[PDB]
Amino acid sequence: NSYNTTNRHNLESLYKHDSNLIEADSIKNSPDIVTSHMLKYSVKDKNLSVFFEKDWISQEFKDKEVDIYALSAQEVCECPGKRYEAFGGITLTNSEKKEIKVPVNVWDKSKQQPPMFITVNKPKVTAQEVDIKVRKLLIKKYDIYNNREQKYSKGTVTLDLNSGKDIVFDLYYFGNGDFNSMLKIYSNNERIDSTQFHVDVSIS
Ligand SMILES: [Zn+2]
Ligand SMILES: [Zn+2]
Repeated sequence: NSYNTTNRHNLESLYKHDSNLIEADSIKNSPDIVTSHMLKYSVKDKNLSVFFEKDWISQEFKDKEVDIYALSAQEVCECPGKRYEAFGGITLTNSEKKEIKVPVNVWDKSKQQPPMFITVNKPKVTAQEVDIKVRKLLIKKYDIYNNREQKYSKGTVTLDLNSGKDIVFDLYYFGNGDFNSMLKIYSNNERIDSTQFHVDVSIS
């Protein structure tokens, strides 16, 4: 069920510690040899492999300066670590780093809550960036993944777009139990206009 302590613990650990988060501005990919569903980057001192769902997404960022905002998992192999993998999280760089406050509407066990917000400075952001910033907020404010009282067990993060298209994320999706399994959902690298949507969260 959604009351599995291990999974809740790993899901929380994944979104709580910034250690797992890879944030880099105006970066360009390494001229390495890659497949058609990935792009190798060198962020900080780590080697990062960014995977995408479709093969046409790669071509769009190749040798172009991009902004990265994605969660990552350590790839385990018989070599000197430093190998990390992430899904999506890429958008072309931008000179308009202006601040945008995305309204976050939380329904806490049926009760409407006071207006909350998350900030982003890209005019076009990825769903993943929004989902990450929201979950960090819910963890801090409501402790939705707690393993002592386990007050919460169901919830959804809904990106309510003005274009009649909704992106839904289940706050209690554990994949198979591994981080890459939990992060694969962001592989579509879907992006959206920062000012054309708001967030609706339901937790119980
Ligand atoms: Zn709405
Ligand atoms: Zn709508």
